[PDB]
Amino acid sequence: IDAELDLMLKRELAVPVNLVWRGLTEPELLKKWFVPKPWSISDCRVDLRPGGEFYTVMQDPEGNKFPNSGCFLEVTDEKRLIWTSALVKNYRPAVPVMTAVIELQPTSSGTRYTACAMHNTPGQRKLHEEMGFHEGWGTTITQLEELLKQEKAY
Amino acid sequence: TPIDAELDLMLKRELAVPVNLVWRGLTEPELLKKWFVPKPWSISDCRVDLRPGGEFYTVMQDPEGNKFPNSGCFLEVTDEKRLIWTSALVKNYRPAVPIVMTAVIELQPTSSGTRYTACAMHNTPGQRKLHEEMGFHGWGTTITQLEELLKQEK
Repeated sequence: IDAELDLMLKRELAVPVNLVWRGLTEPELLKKWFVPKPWSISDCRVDLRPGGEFYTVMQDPEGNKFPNSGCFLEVTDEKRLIWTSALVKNYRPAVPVMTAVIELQPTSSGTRYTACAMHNTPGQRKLHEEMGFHEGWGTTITQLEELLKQEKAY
Repeated sequence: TPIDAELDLMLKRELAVPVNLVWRGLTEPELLKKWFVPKPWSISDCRVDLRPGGEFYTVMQDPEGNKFPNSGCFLEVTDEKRLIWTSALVKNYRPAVPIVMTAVIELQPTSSGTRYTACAMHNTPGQRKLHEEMGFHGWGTTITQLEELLKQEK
C-alpha cells in the first residue's frame, strides 16, 4: 500500500460472501448502490471478465449525466475484483483516473470488505480526498449492505 | 477481437523459429535486452514479473550513455499463445503517470516456424499517427533482431 497514491476503506458486512459478490458484479444490483444518493445510475453494463467493459452512467442531483467507461483486470470469484478507468474495453488506453481493488474475505458473521483506490500521483490522490472519497465510498458500502439484506430472500 | 483501424497498428511476421523460443524471447529479460529496441538504441536494464499485474520495466540507453526508464504492466499471460502488456498502467495495475499503448501479441505455430501477430492499441487517432511515424523513422526492425537472436540460441 502506498500512502502517497492510494486510499483504502475497510468494512464488515453482515452478509455472506456469495451475496456480496453478486452485489459487486450484477448490473441490476450495482445500479442500486454503486453511487451515493441522491446520485443515481442511469445505465450499467458489465462484461465480467479480464478485458471486459465496465460501463456506467452516473446522474448527479443537478440532472447531469456522466458516462463512465472502465475495464476489468482481475475477476477472482468471491475473492478479488479489480477494474480500472485508465483502460476501456479490450484493455484499450482510455481517452485523456483510478484502479480499484476490491478484496473479500468471509467471516463468522458475514464478509470483510476491503476497497483500495490506486492513483497515478499524490495530487490525484489528494484530489480524490477533496472529492469526498472516504464519505462517498463509505456511503456506497452502507447502501450495498442494506440492499443485500432486503433482497436476500429473493 | 477485431482491431480498430483508426487507433490500432498491426504487425504480422513469420519467424523461422519454434514457438517456445519466440516465447522466451518475449519474456526473458536477458533476451529482451538484445532485440526489444532498434539500435543504435539499447537496453541497459530490464525487469519482468511475468504475471497479470506484474511489472515490465526497461531502461533505454543511447551511445551517449543517457538513460530513459520505461514502466509497464502485464495484463494477460497465456503460455506460448498470447501476451498482453500496457504502458497505461504500471506495476500492480496502478494508473501510469500522465506514447501510451496496449500491446497484444499472439503466436501461432506453423510447419516451418511461428506466426507472430502483434497489435498496438492507442487511445486516439493522433497518438496512433505519432506512434506510426516515429516508429517508421522500428517495430519491424526489432522483430528481425529477435529472429536472428533466437537463431543463436542453439
